[PDB]
Amino acid sequence: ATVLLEVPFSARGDRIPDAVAELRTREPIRKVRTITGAEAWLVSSYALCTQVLEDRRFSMKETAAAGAPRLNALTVPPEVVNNMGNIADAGLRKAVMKAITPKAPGLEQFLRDTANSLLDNLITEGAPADLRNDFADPLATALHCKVLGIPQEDGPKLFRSLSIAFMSSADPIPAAKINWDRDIEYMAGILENPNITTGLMGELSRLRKDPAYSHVSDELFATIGVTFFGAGVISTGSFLTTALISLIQRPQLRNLLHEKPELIPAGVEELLRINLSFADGLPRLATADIQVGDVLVRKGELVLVLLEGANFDPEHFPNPGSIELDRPNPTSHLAFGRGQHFCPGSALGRRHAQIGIEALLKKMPGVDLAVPIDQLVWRTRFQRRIPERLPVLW
Ligand code: HEM
Ligand SMILES: Nc1ccc2nccc(-n3cncn3)c2c1
Ligand SMILES: Nc1ccc2nccc(-n3cncn3)c2c1
Repeated sequence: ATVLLEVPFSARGDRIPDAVAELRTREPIRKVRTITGAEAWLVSSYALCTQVLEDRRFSMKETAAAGAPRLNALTVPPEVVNNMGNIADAGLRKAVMKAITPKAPGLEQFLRDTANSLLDNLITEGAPADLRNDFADPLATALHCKVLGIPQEDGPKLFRSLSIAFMSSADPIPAAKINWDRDIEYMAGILENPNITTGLMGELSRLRKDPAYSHVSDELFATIGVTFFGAGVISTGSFLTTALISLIQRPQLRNLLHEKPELIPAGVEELLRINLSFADGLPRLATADIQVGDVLVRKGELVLVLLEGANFDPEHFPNPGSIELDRPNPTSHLAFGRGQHFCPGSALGRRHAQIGIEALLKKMPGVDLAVPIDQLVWRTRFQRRIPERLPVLW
C-alpha cells in the first residue's frame, strides 16, 4: 500500500516536477492530502483551472469556515480571508485599486532609482551578492512603502513579519498572531499620523474622515494596509527572485533583453507564465455539487488550483517550458489568477519586475549564479517558493 498523494510536491522553485505533466495527462483533477491531513481535489489542466477560478460556487471566503477541510492553518483572522470583498462592500475598491497601479507620478522613477542604488551598493561591496536579500526583497519593500505612503525606514520591520505571516503550516502559528496584532497597531497609528498624506494610506486616511465612510470600521482601514503591504511585498519579491533565476539560467535571453530592453515586458510576461513562486494550489471550497472533468466535486470539499498545472499545459502553451516572446496568447496565463479574485496588483507587479530586470541587466550584464544551482536552499512550508539566498557574480 501507498499513501494518498501528498501536496505540495516540491518546494524547489527552479524546475517543475516531471510529475506535474504526468498528472495533468492521466488525471487533471485528482484527490490529494494536504499538510493538515485534509483531502482535496488538485486541478492541474488549464481548462479545469480556469473553470474552477471562473465559477464563484468555488468560494474563496468559504475556505475560512470553521470545520472545513484546510490546505493550511489561517494566519489572519477568518474575516480577512474575504479581504477584497470587505473592501468592495465598504465602497473602497475603486480607490484602493487606483492607489496600487504603477501610474502615480514619480513611482516608476522611484523604482528605477531604488533598483540602481541597491545594485551600485552590491557592485561597491564586490561579488558575490545575494539578489534576494539585498536586491529583490528590498526593492519590493521600498516599492510598497512608497505605494502605501509610509516611511521607508519602517519597511524592514514590516518585512521581517513575512517569513512567518506567509507560512503554510498544518497548525496555527503563535508568532503570526503576535506580528499581525503589532502590524495592525502600526497601521492604525499611520491612519492617525498627520505626516501620512500620500499613497494608499494617505488616501484611506482621508476617506476615513469623509461622511460617505463614517461607518467603515477602523479595523478594516488598518487591515487594508497590513494585507496589501504583506501580500504585495511577498508576491513581488518572491516573483522577481525566481524570475531572476530563470533569466540568469538563459544567457541568450539575458543577452537578448540586455541588447533590446524594449522586449523586457514580453520577457516578464513569459517569466510570469513559467513562474513557480506559488507553493500551493489556490484554495476554494465548493458551495454546491459541481462537475469538474470526470469528478463530481461535492459541497464542502476543498479544491486546489495548481497555477503551474495551467501555465505549463502544452494544450494551451505549446513548448510550455520554453520562454518565447512571440506567443499568440502571452497574457492568458494564470499567474495573477482569473475571475472574481484576479490580482488587483498585476500592473504594479509587472512594473516592479520589468524595472528591476532592466536595472540589473544594465548594471550587471555579466550576471551569473555564483554557486551551482542545486546549492540554493528552498524555503519549506511557506506560501511561496523562494531560495533563502540567491548568490550571484557578474
Ligand atoms: C508578481 C506579483 C504578484 C503575483 C504573482 C500575484 C498573484 C496573485 C494571484 C494568483 C491572486 C489570486 C488569488 C486567488 O484567486 O486565490 C492574487 C490576488 C490578490 N493580489 Fe496579487 N500578486 C502579485 C502582486 C500583488 C501586489 C503588488 C498586490 C498589492 C499591492 C497584490 C494584491 C492582491 C490582492 C489584494 C489579491 C486578492 C484579490 C481578491 O481576493 O479579489 N498582489 N495575486
Ligand atoms: N499573519 C499575517 C501577518 C501579516 C500579514 N500581512 C499581509 C498578509 C498576510 N497574510 C494573508 N494571508 C496570509 N498572510 C499576513 C498574515
Ligand atoms: N497577492 C496575493 C496573492 C494571493 C492572495 N490570496 C489570497 C488573498 C490575498 N490577498 C488579499 N488581500 C491581500 N492579499 C492574496 C494576495
